[PDB]
Amino acid sequence: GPNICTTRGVSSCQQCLAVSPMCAWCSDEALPPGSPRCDLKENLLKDNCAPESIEFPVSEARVLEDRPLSDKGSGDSSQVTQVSPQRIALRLRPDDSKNFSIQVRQVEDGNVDLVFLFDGSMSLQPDEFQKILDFMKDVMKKLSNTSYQFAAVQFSTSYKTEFDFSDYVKWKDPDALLKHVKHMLLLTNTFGAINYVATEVFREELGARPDATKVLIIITDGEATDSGNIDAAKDIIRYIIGIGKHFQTKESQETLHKFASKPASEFVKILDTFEKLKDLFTELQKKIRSKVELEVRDLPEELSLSFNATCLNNEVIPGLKSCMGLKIGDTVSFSIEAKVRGCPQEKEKSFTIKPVGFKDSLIVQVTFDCDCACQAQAEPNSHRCNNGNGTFECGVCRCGPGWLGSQCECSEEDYRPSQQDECSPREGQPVCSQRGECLCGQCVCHSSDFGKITGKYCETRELY
Ligand SMILES: *[C@@H]1O[C@H](CO)[C@@H](O)[C@H](O)[C@H]1NC(C)=O
Ligand SMILES: *[C@@H]1O[C@H](CO)[C@@H](O)[C@H](O)[C@H]1NC(C)=O
Ligand SMILES: [Mg+2]
Repeated sequence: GPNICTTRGVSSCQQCLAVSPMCAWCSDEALPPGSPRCDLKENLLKDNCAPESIEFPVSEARVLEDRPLSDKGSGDSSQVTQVSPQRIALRLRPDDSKNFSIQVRQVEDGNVDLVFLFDGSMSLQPDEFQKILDFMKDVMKKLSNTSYQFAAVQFSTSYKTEFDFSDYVKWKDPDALLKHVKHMLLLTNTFGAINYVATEVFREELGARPDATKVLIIITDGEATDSGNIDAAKDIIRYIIGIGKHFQTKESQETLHKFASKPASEFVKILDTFEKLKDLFTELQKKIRSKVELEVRDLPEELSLSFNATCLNNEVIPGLKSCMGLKIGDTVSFSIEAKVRGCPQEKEKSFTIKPVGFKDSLIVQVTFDCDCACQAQAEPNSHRCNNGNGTFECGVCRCGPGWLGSQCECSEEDYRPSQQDECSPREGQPVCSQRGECLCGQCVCHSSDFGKITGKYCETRELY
């Protein structure tokens, strides 16, 4: 029964491989030509393609490093393992896919680098401005003794770092860092302020931590007066907080979406008062370090990725990259299936899977199986191949220019042989008046020095 195998008329083992992860290739070389060479193992060794002449590579998943997840004792000595596993390897058939999983458990407070970017709008009464400060102060005083880090930037016409991470680290006095805040009282260059934060505030030189989560809390009082884009803030989690009379229209609220992360139902917050700032952050602080989101890094372009997530209570979520609502000690899982396209070239590739804001991350290495191991012992210009007119790799010939066939004997490109019997007019008659050979369901006429042989059946012989 012809399968997806065979039916392709494949002409080498690699093609045979490239058709499908199942299909297998024979190379007995002593096998009669009429037998197909690309089927499946338990159906191409019945036919006597001598066992072990068959090449049947299999994609496989091996686990390389497998840290256990860290129990509550979190003495950060040689770190805590918050991801298991974090390095595996994968060998792949042509366009194949194989399952594997990953577990996440937060064994730490959670490191965040938080930048307040607060408005200095001339629309602000001194009291309204003071509440924003007290808000920031109140946020930070609740977050003493945490893994938190704070920087704050006032912005108006200008952008000024009022104190950065390193300053918060060595002082830890929200009142003495912000006692210096003088009110800018100019317009609202939100685009510039955001770019300024993304490049100048989030600097390792200024106490910023690399792996720590990048969160931005933008507190504005009106629509931005500048233009542009916030491309550089791409990787910063951006909360935007519009306040006051200028966000009554649902229209005016939409302009804050460009600045804030997505979804905007989560990251855009509108208030009408300034008294709601106290009760605001209390509600927002919970979902900050609640959820884990998977970061995919240095990923190959030819790698299909489908997903499958387990979260709170054995819940099956197919394709989820983030289980939310979590608390320290809680474990989750993710089922991943990785498909590839074609057989690419480097055959060794490293890419990283990380949860956002973590040092630990699943780095998976991947090689690709594609070429049959029988491509060595290739024997170019093989005698079994019309003698030097083709290369006999793996029990089979594939040919040089012009020549074609089993061995490269059908030099004349004359379509597929179809029924062999084409070489003779009727059942009993021998093939082509016995002065030719039937090649690819066609007759090449015998060459003698006495006469030249013509005609579809080599019948006609003109001589000299
Ligand atoms: C901070 O927490 C540590 C232990 O968690 C405690 O020893 C210390 O007194 C606390 N100090 C403040 C200011 O919260
Ligand atoms: C998700 O997982 C199920 C089994 O858990 C599997 O059958 C399915 O193919 C997976 N879906 C995707 C899109 O990876
Ligand atoms: Mg304003």
